[PDB]
Amino acid sequence: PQITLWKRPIITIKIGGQLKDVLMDTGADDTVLENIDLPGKWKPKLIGGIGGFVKVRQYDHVPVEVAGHKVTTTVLVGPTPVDVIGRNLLTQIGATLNF
Amino acid sequence: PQITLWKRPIITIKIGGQLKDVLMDTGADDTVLENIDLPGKWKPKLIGGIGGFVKVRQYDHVPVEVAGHKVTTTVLVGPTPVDVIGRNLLTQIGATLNF
Ligand SMILES: CC(C)CN(C[C@@H](O)[C@H](Cc1ccccc1)NC(=O)O[C@H]1CO[C@H]2OCC[C@H]21)S(=O)(=O)c1ccc(N)cc1
Repeated sequence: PQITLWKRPIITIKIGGQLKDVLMDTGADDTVLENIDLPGKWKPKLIGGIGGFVKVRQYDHVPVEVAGHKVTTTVLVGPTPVDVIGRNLLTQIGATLNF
Repeated sequence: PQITLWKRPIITIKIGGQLKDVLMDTGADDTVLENIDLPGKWKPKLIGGIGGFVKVRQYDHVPVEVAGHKVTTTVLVGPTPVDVIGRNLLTQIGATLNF
């Protein structure tokens, strides 16, 4: 699809067996969601948001389906006011910003 | 132009007689810049992100130039660690996401 930006660019992905609505965020390096149920081990990561640096859980090799592509990706889980998919996943699906 | 996302999408904008490097950010509802003095009246706003709320000043109808287009636009000014242009300005220049 080609999406204009008058509305927030939200799409539905499948992650850890669940459908989740997520904002496509070109200013995010990483994909971050709050309070999702992902199995297995994780490591601590510190990310810097607009308000400061925040501790999150980093899950590697997570199967996601986005825009009908099935990939594996890194997913961070932690306090965020919006569940976002960042450039790590947007590049995986070949997304571009056009103008 | 068509920008892939393996890199952060950083463009220059001319504003307030300054040249600033800004992230083109589909996750930001509105542009926010840290180090800049803009003339005139403004209204206080809180914006919400990772790490909590940030207090900003909202300036309306600010002349800027980005991607070769002169427009007037809403600019938020406050202590963001990274300057971004948001969907308000991206829509004024016809930016879209494609995947
Ligand atoms: C979290 C989003 C809903 C909102 N943010 C825009 C977002 O693109 C920020 C923009 C951003 C970028 C860098 C530093 C601060 C803010 N990126 C961000 O927080 O990304 C985090 C996830 O990946 C990591 O890589 C970058 C920081 C981490 S935001 O900066 O809080 C923001 C909120 C409201 C407005 N009007 C403008 C910006």
